[PDB]
Amino acid sequence: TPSYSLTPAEASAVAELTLELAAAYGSFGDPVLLRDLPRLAARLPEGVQDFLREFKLADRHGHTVIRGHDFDQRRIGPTPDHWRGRVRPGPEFPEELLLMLYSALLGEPFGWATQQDGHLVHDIFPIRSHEKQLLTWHTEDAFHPYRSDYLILGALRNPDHVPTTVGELDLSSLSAEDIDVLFEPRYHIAPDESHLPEAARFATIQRMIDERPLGPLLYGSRLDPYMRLDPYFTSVPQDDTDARRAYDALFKVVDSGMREVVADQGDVLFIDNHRAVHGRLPFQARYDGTDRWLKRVCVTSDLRRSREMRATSATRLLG
Amino acid sequence: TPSYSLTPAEASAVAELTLELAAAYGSFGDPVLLRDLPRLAARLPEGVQDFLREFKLADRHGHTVIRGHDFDQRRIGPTPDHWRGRVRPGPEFPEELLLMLYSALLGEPFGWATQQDGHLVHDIFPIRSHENDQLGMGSKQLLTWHTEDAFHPYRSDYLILGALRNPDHVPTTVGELDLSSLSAEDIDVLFEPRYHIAPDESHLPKNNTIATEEEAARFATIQRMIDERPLGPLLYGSRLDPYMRLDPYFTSVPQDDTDARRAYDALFKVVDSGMREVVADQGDVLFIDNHRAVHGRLPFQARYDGTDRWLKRVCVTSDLRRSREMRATSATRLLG
Ligand SMILES: [Fe+3]
Repeated sequence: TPSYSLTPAEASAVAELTLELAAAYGSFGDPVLLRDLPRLAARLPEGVQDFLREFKLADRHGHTVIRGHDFDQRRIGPTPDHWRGRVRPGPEFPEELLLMLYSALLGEPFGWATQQDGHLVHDIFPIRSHEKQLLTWHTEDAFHPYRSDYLILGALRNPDHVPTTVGELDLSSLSAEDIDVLFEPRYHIAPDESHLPEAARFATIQRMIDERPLGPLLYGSRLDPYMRLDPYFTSVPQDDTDARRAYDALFKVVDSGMREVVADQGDVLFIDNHRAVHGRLPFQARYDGTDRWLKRVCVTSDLRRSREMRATSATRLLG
Repeated sequence: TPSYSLTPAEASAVAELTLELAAAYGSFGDPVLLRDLPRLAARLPEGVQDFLREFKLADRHGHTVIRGHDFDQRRIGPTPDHWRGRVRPGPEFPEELLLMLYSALLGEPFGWATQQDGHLVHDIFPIRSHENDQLGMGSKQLLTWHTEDAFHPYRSDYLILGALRNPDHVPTTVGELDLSSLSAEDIDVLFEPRYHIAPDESHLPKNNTIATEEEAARFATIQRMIDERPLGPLLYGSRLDPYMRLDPYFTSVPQDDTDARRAYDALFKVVDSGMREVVADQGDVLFIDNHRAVHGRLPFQARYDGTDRWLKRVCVTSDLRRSREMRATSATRLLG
């Protein structure tokens, strides 16, 4: 699994640009910043731009890491208690812009209007409110047609080196019979809540909600398939024994191949949501302000494909 | 409808940059060039970058034109007699690079394996043996307006057309949807899966091979579109400002569906009357949104003497991996 370790000169250049930008624009609420994102990402060190582009175009790896960023722990400040009510942007603005810059290189930043006030940059930290743990891995929003194409995970801090799980598909473990079956529309994948704590917009998912259609788990090339796998929300008709058998074998190949990948401070982990499932590992949280803190941006390759679920042309928020 | 006029200064920098990249890269066969494209595009004048980014993001206009490029006629040379058997890249390599830089700003360049040997930038000039054809390389026959590859799920999102020369100012026809000209009932019908769109014959899995497991699976989706003949909408996206897919020649309105026939006739009439003649003169680069505009071309008499109208064409996709099932490898930008 390829990775890129920045030089101090690269790390410094990245840090500098990140601060120059964090002072030129007020927030992501500025339309001009979202507009300038690709031009702005072009000022990043060439080696970093080239590394990401090769990852994008190779379409071979489920994840990659850019390591060795300079995240100013003094400036960033303590790990917050909650995301809500908290005024944006904070002192970690520079780090969020970086993740936004990387997103502009892979495609387009987008978010969920009902997820974290619809912030384009997501917070990942321990909260006592939302506090025998099961080890679950998944494709992000596997049911959704407009699910992320990439996930960007930038580690602001991870003092106890708490790993992220990430698993890819090994095709040589599956039979040609199972592969073909998985390519066919024989599986139900349930939606997810995120409700509470415009006629044509909401009535779009009402095909997946009312009718409940069957889709495939593998797609794309049959020699090197993409996948949509969330075992918790996956259903197979009882009478379809071939699909149940093939889904079982797919689960077993993916579960047994799960890797543990640590996003340490200064790392940015890139996950291909079509080639890799991922998950979280349970950990003891301190709540003092020194806890593990990651930021998260969802990337869509095709902004316009989700138009019908978006309030206007301009907004990058779905729902 | 917005356009961007280059200053002679901007046109000079663009030209210089294209010459520079033409010298530094071998051809479009070099995978480093395709990789470098967007970073390279960031070296274009900033105005142009802002203009195109605003077009892309606005998602409102069906077309735009960047006018006033310096296309050196002496360097470019005679309009070729055929695309087959040319040294590649030719002397017009700087212009082809330009359209590829532009496509990287809008999305990713891609091509069709069957089309002109899979060249990502392809030619639009008269070929004598193609005189009676209703195609791009024709001349005498009217190229009637349409959405490009209306049937295809992985059809172009955008089209980039650069005019190397147009001595007789032969216009490209382009038409958009005026939604206010249609009744709310008609729009609702056009939004529903009530229409059959036929594939162009170059897309038929029985036309191109096929034979062996790997290639059969590469046309499995098209094959089941042909076998099942699913009905689909002609208008999609937002009901307040919809995307369209309209190729009159390949559209079948089921005979029994009287509401669909009324709404289709309504939609056709609106688009046909709104048709605009847009002249892509020398140094003009035409951008067409394949989801908001149809396009065609008026008939013209060719000369076949090396002085004929010559355009370069790039197809742009917003999502290269969406068409992965139809591409031989992960790296290839050729469908089929
Ligand atoms: Fe997740």
